[PDB]
Amino acid sequence: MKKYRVQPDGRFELKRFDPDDTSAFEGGKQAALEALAVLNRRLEKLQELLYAEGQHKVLVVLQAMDAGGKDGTIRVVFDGVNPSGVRVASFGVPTEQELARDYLWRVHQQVPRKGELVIFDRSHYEDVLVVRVKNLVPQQVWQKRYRHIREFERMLADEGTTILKFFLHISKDEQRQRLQERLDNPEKRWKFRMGDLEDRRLWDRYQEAYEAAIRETSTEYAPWYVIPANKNWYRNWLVSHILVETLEGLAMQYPQ
Amino acid sequence: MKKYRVQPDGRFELKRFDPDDTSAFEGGKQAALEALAVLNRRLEKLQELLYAEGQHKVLVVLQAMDAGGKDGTIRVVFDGVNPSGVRVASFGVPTEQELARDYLWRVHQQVPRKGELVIFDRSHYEDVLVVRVKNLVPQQVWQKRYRHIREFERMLADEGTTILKFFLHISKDEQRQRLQERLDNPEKRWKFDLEDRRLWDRYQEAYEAAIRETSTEYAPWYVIPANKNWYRNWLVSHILVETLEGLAMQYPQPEKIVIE
Amino acid sequence: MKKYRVQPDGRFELKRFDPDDTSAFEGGKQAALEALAVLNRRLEKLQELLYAEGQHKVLVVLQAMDAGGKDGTIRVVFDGVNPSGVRVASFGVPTEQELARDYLWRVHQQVPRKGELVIFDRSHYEDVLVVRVKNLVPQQVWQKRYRHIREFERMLADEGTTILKFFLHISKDEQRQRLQERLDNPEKRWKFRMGDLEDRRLWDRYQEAYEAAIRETSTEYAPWYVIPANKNWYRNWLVSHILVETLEGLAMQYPQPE
Amino acid sequence: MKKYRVQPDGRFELKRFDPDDTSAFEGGKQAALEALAVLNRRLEKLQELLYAEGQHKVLVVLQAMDAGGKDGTIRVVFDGVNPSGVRVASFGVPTEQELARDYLWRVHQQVPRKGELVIFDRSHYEDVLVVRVKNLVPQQVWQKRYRHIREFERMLADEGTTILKFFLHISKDEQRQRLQERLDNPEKRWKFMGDLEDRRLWDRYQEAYEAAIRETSTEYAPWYVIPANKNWYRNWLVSHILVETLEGLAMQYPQPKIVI
Repeated sequence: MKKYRVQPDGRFELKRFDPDDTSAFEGGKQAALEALAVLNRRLEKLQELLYAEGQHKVLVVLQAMDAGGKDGTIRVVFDGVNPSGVRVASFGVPTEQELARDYLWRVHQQVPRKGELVIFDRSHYEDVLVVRVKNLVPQQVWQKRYRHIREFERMLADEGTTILKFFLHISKDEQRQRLQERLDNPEKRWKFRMGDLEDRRLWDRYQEAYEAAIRETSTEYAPWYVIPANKNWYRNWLVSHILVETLEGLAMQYPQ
Repeated sequence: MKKYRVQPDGRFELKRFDPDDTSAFEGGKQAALEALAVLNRRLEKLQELLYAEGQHKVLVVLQAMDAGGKDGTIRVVFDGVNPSGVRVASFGVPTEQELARDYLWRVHQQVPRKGELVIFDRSHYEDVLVVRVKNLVPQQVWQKRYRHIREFERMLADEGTTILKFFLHISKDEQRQRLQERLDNPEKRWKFDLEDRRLWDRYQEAYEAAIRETSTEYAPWYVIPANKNWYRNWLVSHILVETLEGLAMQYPQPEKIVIE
Repeated sequence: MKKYRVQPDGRFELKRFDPDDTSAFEGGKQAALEALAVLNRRLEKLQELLYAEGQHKVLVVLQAMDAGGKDGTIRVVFDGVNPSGVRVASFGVPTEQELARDYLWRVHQQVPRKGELVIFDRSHYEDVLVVRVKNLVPQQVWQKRYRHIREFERMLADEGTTILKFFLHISKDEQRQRLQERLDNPEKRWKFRMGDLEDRRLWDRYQEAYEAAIRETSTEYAPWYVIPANKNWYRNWLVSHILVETLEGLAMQYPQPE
Repeated sequence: MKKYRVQPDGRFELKRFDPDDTSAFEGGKQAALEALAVLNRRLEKLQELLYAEGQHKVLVVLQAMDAGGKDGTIRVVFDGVNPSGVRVASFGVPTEQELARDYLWRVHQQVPRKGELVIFDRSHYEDVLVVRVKNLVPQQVWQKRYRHIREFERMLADEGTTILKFFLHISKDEQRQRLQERLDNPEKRWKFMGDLEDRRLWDRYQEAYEAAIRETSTEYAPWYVIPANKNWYRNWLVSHILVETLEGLAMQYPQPKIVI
């Protein structure tokens, strides 16, 4: 709601958030899945209002550690929404043609148009996290990218884009459970490859990067939301709540 | 159930198909929504296998008269499917940058990649219908486009693309009901043209000719009676799930570890 | 030659520039055609060095009034340059697909990659000129675009893009001659559209827009250059001089393998 | 003039053309550089006619062995032409996002628009050469793309694209000097171990080019073999055939008293 919105004052500290926290919903899994169902219908009717009006642009950014629940959020929260009005843009490791330009070049290509909702499955923030943790570029160049993102997102917002960025917060031990479970599942053993366990060895470094990126790039036009994602039912409900409330705030109407 | 697949013999005539025909499903309406639901979940797990394997490409082409059920088919049949594995490419009237190249230029861009299922809301067949119906180009230039489409689809199929093209068949009277409902629907007045209705019979000759020419083995055409939304949604789901299971996809290999 | 660089002090005024000024070249048209040839040869060897090194990005922005000489600058200055290393990106009136996103969306797509030199035949500055003069958007929204351009260009510069922006300055009277000459040329009337005369009627409004745009967006990382373009020989020479000396300033080197 | 166009009869054999042939021009190295200059200038105003008319599309395909002179052809033949009307599309080794679709996906994106001349520095023919020589795909699957390209090029041509395809032919001995010359040039070594592996497979690249040219040579998209052992002769012949082809299109300036 407003507990998880980080304000643009440069005071954000990541240790003030617990991945197992569930204090916003006065209930358990069975009670939230009832609130998730009613929220999902409101999201479906809001998205058809967004597509019909065709004036607003909605950009949902999902960033999290590996197995943090990015795909789970996309699959569950946007169940039933019209496929012609929502699209997922995934930003993996860059190609040679994409590294030949600025890091914002490939991301700007996928910005939502009018009447469209685009979910960034990993976004331009990958260029201030994995590139910072593994030292793929000097510290001098990515220390300046904090200002580029603030101004790039400001340009989007001033031109009619509503920006929501969610950080799915999971604990270090919970990742050890999900990665071990992903290996012991035939139908999920394929997503994991042994190149994703050294990233876990740099757990503390990715958390300092996420703390700094959120402390710097969270603005009023593009706010950051920290989502405790140790409980899938609570993560799916809280992301659904914040997203639906912001869409109704736009006061959109069907064209006459 | 493959009575609705038209075979590559050049002897196809559309009037043999009745939009109200429902002879493939034994039962009524509500009985089909229970068979559709199990097909829908079979489709969801097949698509996750398509995304996981990452070797096949699935292209679903939807062409139909206006209000024929293209938007209804996409929303209902693909309800619940993972958005990261399915994408809708809508092809309206082309822009000046799209007319500067061939008509296949804008269509080829949206072709599915590996592990992806793409639904063509309209497709390259619009360049063998409206340009033929309204005589926007000479007959000599679009007559050759039957061969271009056959060979463009052959190139896709031979390079690992599974092509399914569904023509949602509705009657002329049923369209008059659906379009008038659009005017009397508060949430649907915005999508809504005398010229498309006035040229109904010509559009039927164009769709019949396009299907007669471009229906091949690697890219077959399916005629779907869409006068009853419940029957069209079940049959397209049946043909799609059957072709997806025909590809016999399997999960990839990881190539035990304690994480610690 | 530093007279034509407008400084980042927010007090640039276009009145102190004369389109007929030629004080940087101590000679005439014939003497400049010999200096242009020597500059053109240096540009050819510099562009192949840019392509060979493959690390720098060079973006040349050309903005000017109608018939101000943008196409003349592209053709003459880049005569002989290898087509594999230079590309022209023209930005006309936007499409509905291009208007569905931000105004910088279509411009960012054409940004040069490493080892490439891209000429913007009109650029994102059209969204603070023709959109400002003709009020295609409210004044509240495009006043914010001065900050977007400064920060978008800083993002490009910090990521390895060398930006050169040239404003070809022609007088109102000289444009009257070139537009009438365009009508009396069999091979050039096609360029003339009947909608080019309302812009001619808004001459002063376009000059206030260009003055404000240059005053706001001229920075140390993306500077503006005012080029007196009433004389094609002086316009072609001066743009060639600033471009060659800026490319040589990068001190690029050939990659030696092994 | 016409001795170098291979006719669409499926008969072409590459050993009939030798890179040292210079039988089409009467004169030496000094006489052709003036004939190249007059052809080059006429090309400059012909391209301005192509851009002004804005109705034709011109596609020039350049394929050749390594160091065969493709970049030299681009640099010299198109020296002075307005950059706003001609564009070079280079097709190197494919990326992952480009391999997820068909091999024609990335090339079809760069096809010339109306009023544009596009130079393909390498093209879709690399997908019937380097993948065939190095066995990146089974022999049965690339046997069919000969048919894909023939029909893809017809689709372009029938929709207003004038296609010119040039194969710059150099001998095995001439390449050995240029690769050693590139090694002994301070300003040119960067272009050069990955290039010497192709020299180990010289003959199989020549058989691949022979099959690709013999199969894909059509009356709508013809192949031209250019002896490129002599740079002065190679640069002149492509300029002659291309300028004659542009004048063959018979383009003219468009049509509209106003005073300011």
